[PDB]
Amino acid sequence: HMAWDLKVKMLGGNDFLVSVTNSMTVSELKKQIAQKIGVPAFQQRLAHQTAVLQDGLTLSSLGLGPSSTVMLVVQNSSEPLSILVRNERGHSNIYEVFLTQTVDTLKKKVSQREQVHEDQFWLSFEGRPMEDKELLGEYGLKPQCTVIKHL
Repeated sequence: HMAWDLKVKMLGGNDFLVSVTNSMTVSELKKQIAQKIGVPAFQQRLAHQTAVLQDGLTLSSLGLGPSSTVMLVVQNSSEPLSILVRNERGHSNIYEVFLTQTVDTLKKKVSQREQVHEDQFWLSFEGRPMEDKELLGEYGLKPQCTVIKHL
């Protein structure tokens, strides 16, 4: 699958181009947009002549081509989502979070939900340790993902 450039229209009038392939998912496309412009993936909401693109969807399945324009919309406030947090016992719990929030907020929530103090446990996602000040969206937090609680 030869790589071809794609035209992306950033609401406001600005447009650019990023190289993609016929068999590239929407996640990888938003990642390339993050590398080109700097807006993180979780803030990217994409639309192709008002069709709403979903992560995990081949560009060929959408039929869009190197004369097709995609509208990009940054989501300043994302609607909430649910994630799972295991323990040493492995019992997953449900937590409603916003991707624009800090990990310290989640640490406070689980800190008052299990009584463990903030400075006695640390959270990890996909093996990557979650920083205390970083936004959750910078970890690629999908709905119903599993966040692991340590210590």
